[PDB]
Amino acid sequence: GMRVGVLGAKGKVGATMVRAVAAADDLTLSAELDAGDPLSLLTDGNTEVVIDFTHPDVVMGNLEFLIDNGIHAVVGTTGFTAERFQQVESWLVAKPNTSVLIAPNFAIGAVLSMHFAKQAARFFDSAEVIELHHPHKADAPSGTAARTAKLIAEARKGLPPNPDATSTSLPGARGADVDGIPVHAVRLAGLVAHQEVLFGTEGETLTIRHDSLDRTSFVPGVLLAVRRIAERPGLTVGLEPLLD
Amino acid sequence: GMRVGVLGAKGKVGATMVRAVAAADDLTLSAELDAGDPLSLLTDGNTEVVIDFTHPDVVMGNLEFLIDNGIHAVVGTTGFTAERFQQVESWLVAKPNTSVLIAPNFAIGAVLSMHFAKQAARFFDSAEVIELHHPHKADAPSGTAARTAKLIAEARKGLPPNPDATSTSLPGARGADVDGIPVHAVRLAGLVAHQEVLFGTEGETLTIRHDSLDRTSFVPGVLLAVRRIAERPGLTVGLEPLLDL
Amino acid sequence: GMRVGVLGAKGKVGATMVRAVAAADDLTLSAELDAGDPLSLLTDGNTEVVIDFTHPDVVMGNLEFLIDNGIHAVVGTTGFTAERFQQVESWLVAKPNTSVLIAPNFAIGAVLSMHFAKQAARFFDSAEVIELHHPHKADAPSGTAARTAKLIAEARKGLPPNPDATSTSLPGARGADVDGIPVHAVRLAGLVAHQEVLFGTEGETLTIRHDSLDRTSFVPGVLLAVRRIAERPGLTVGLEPLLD
Amino acid sequence: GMRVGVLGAKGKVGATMVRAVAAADDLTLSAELDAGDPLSLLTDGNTEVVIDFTHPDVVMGNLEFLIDNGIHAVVGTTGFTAERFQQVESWLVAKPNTSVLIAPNFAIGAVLSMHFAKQAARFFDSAEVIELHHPHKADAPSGTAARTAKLIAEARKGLPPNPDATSTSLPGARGADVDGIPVHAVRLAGLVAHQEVLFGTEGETLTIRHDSLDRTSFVPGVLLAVRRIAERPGLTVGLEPLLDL
Ligand SMILES: NC(=O)c1ccc[n+]([C@@H]2O[C@H](COP(=O)([O-])OP(=O)(O)OC[C@H]3O[C@@H](n4cnc5c(N)ncnc54)[C@H](O)[C@@H]3O)[C@@H](O)[C@H]2O)c1
Ligand SMILES: NC(=O)c1ccc[n+]([C@@H]2O[C@H](COP(=O)([O-])OP(=O)(O)OC[C@H]3O[C@@H](n4cnc5c(N)ncnc54)[C@H](O)[C@@H]3O)[C@@H](O)[C@H]2O)c1
Repeated sequence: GMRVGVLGAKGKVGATMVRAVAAADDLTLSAELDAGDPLSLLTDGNTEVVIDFTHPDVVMGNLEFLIDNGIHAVVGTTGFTAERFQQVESWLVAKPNTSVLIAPNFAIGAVLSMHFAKQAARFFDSAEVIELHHPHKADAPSGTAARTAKLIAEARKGLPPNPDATSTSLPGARGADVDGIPVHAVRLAGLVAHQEVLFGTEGETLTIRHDSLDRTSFVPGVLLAVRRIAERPGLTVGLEPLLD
Repeated sequence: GMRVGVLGAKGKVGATMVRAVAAADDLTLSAELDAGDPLSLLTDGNTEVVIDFTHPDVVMGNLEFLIDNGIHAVVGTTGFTAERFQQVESWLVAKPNTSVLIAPNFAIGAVLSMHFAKQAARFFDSAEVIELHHPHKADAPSGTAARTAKLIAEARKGLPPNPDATSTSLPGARGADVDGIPVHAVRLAGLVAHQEVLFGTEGETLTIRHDSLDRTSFVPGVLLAVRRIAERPGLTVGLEPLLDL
Repeated sequence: GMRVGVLGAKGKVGATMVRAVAAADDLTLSAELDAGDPLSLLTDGNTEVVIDFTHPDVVMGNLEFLIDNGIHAVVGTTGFTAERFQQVESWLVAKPNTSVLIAPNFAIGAVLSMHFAKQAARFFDSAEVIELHHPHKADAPSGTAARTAKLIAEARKGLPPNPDATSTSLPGARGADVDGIPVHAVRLAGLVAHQEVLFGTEGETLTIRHDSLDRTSFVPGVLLAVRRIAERPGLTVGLEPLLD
Repeated sequence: GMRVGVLGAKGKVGATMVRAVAAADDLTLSAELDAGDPLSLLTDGNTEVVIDFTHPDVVMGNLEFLIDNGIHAVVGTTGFTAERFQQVESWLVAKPNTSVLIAPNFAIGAVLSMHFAKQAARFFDSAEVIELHHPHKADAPSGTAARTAKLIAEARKGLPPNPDATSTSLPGARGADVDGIPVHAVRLAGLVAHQEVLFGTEGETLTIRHDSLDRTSFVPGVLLAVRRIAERPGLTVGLEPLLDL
């Protein structure tokens, strides 16, 4: 059984992961840190892997310590840039046996969904994204939808644009344009989080739908990442490569 | 056994209805007119009901003749304004046994779907419409989606608006506003014509989806209208009242 | 504001309805009874309407008292037969101003869904039902699905059967037969309760889908019934007539 | 620029592929054979690739000739057993530059859908397949659904079975069992061919849906196979490996 530490243990996600690690028989909780706890608590407790959902301003310092001490890191904290990835990559040159996974989404369905979308995108004339959320959601479209449409568009570099004969419309009917890909945002009481990618070509359509029916649906992807992170030395960006 | 005439018999929809009337055992084709044929061909053939898919510039003159001679009319021709409806209603006062049905949708699935949407609308916090069509379609949103959202909005008079906390958006993300109801138009190769109405309230959602997989799916609604139109004297707007719901 | 009592106040549903009535500004909780409390508590507190989710063995006695004292009843308790409806009908002859609503389902979406299904059934060649539930569900198909298929079949009396050319099949592929209507039951981790009715005819299909994303989704139908029950004197069976 | 022959040129699928090859600018029709035409017509016309949709009783003899003369083969003909596959593999050892693709589905949407299903299968507690077809369909479940469920089951070797507390059921409610995966077959007028794979785990679900709205939707997959088959020497089973995923 692996020894797992949690950074950000009192936060919304951290406290959830503490409970998840305690429930899982194969993972033993080795340390549980929040703000102001020294990172040496992780080595004092023989931690092998850490789950980090902290804050963009502290995650770089934490990562330096972790990599330095041979502690694998599963990181959900956001605010990662190209420069930050570089820096992490450089720290790992010194520590070739250490694995760091930095991912913006740990829901397995969402991760598979994005990957399927990217793989299918080149074979169809048309692609559109539809996302549906509860009406308390502030941003339209969602981050996941906009990220998905950007991947689709990138996979479609050098294909013709979506065919569209629209010559009379009310404004807004055709959705938002995200790198040439229409994205539609439905806001409906009674929903949680849902996303459909639609692909079409004469004669056939393909749809990939992800439905998240509770806020904690990301937990198994984080546990999966903890159980597998050591299979890939160095930096992995996104959960997809651990899934393979 | 009914005697049925078709006006617009060489058009896309007219020629299709000619074939449909000929196939149906209980309906006899009595006349088949296109542009330049005199309307007296209808009475020379003892027409009881006419199916009219012509053009907004000729339908009012055809209707006057039909109503005047007691010939029931099933009309799919568009461009009908509130004033034109009022005018047809006024002609019928003189001819109280004549029936005229004017309808923008004859597909039974689409008609049912609109009627369900109107009935469900008062009972949910949220309503939205999604329509999906082949990418050769000129208008967004479609006439059917816009008409549906208008019915939903009318059924929701005096309820709060759709709840929406959206404070950051890219333009167009939330669709087009049709009388307070968002409408989203997907344009996708490989589709024909598709519409979903979504209703929601905390804890549950209800969805009504109509899929039309061929362009002639409207034919049974028109035949149904022809078979039933005489049951309702006067002007009927929309196919729903003849459905006997 | 109406004065509402709850019978079965300590039960799963009752305790939920107590909270719902207390939250609603227009409804004032007048009495809150469980097993062993005398029904005179309802009249002592000037109750106008009672919500009753008790048990089939006690609901008939409760109903007699309620009807006798001019207290409208919204009843979710099950185990109602033709004889029991008759008996209720006869008690109401004496009390023509009293309203009693007995309903097997208070989720508005489920009630509308069944009604739409019944109204559409005669216009299509084919009808099938698909229901999807979490895998902890004991019964397949669900009660709602089987009830829905029976209504569809009744609305289809005197039409031809569903066309089906199936001549080679694995057994079970075509679902369960409920009065000539195929019903399919999906059991999937991550679902709550979902039902689709599918109708088809050459050239077109119509689908009516109900999704319940939490166990308390019936609450607004019960509150709706409490707010409207007085609009119909006598016995109403099912929530549909109050919706109209 | 490739020279493409069609075997089975008068059949339903063969005649359709003849027209598709003629329309494509980069493929030249080199020969067009039906039953009773000698195979030497293929070599007399300098055929590089053949599309074969014939009949399980003739395809093995055709394949022998093709492989022997270095002609790549894209084969949609069914009735291929494990032993026949092994036999084709054995012929190709002698002809290491020849490529043969044998595939039960050429619709790109269907092929992708199966591949996604296989990739998602290990990561969810539950998997089920729903297929929907027009009511003239003879087999339930369809070959595609059964093949899909078999792939899912194989990807799930060594995981627990689908959780299911069902203790009371009407027969058939839970579908057909195909290697531990429930498959449900809907037969509905107005449909063509449709398949959904559903995966679930506490808190989330993932659905992959393929809709084919016409019977010729397989044509681009066959053309894609013809254009790429030479990239993979030897026997390829299924279209997926040529998709370059
Ligand atoms: N990738 C994903 O799937 C995903 C999903 C949700 C949230 N997030 C991200 O994860 C992060 C956490 O989200 P949250 O909602 O739980 O935030 P939160 O503010 O509720 O929790 C963060 C916790 O980290 C603690 N913390 C801060 N600095 C620390 C340090 N140096 N050492 C130990 N603990 C420290 C804080 O005291 C706090 O308790 C955010 O950056 C958010 O954007 C990612
Ligand atoms: N129609 C619907 O939508 C729907 C939905 C769920 C449950 N139900 C039905 O409603 C009933 C209640 O369900 P539950 O899960 O809350 O059951 P429960 O056993 O949790 O609650 C029943 C409560 O009623 C109380 N009770 C019994 N006799 C009483 C009396 N004479 N006076 C006052 N209280 C009394 C019990 O003490 C208990 O607390 C069941 O019959 C069930 O089948 C209906």
